[PDB]
Amino acid sequence: TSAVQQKLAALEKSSGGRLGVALIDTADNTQVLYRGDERFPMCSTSKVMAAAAVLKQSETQKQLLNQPVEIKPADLVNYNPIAEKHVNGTMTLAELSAAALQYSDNTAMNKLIAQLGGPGGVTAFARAIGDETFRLDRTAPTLNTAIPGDPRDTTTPRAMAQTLRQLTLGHALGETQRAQLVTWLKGNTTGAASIRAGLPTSWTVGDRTGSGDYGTTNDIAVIWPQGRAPLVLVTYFTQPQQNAESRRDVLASAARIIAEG
Ligand SMILES: *C(=O)[C@@H](NC(=O)[C@H](N)c1ccccc1)[C@@H]1N[C@@H](C(=O)O)C(C)(C)S1
Repeated sequence: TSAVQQKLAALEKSSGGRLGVALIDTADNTQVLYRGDERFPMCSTSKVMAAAAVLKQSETQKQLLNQPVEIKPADLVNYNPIAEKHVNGTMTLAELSAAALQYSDNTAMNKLIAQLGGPGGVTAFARAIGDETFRLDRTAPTLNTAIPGDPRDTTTPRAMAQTLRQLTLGHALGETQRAQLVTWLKGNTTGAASIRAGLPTSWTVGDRTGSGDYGTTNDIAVIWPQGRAPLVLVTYFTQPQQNAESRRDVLASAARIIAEG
């Protein structure tokens, strides 16, 4: 095991939880993995797959992103910071995708899922781009139960890192779609204390966070250092106590360790 893996193992030991990390350095397509093949609950990081699946649809339905979607009182769930502003009005699928990706809006996630025909349509898009690991089984917010050992709504760090690379830096999407996903991710507002907090602050970052029960605290990021090929970093973390507190600092610390090596 490398020096970076020993430092990640020590961070994990210090934290009392279970840490999964996958880095892809696209300059060499080298990988750094820590529990990279173990399953973790994705929580809201699954929003990237859902938004990208709608973007993939928009390659054929050219005006799909401007299609209005009604926001109704029954659509509201546990956390709806943007959609609650539009109850009994409408939001476009673009406005819903931005709400999901930039504010972690769970109503917006559910509208994306509905546009895809259910959670099976999100998983289908994962399989269509070569991700055999991702599975989405539930809508928001029950996809965040993060129960230890439950295979529902999980992926592995290695698989999520590979998928995030193909969506944002590869060509799993069309050029306008991929650029739109990059813009949305760069504009995320919920990640300041997660991967972003452990990285040199002249690196541009796009990321999507997630949180759930068992103190599950997740972040997935595409990172553009200046003068270097970009990297993809996935950091997943979960804890033994059902009511455990969020630990965004562990994700920052993992990113910092990765950025060193
Ligand atoms: C996705 O992770 C979403 N999580 C939830 O709705 C959870 N039920 C939850 C966990 C902890 C606190 C509140 C809700 C949304 N994304 C989260 C995130 O980006 O970390 C969230 C906490 C903003 S809600």
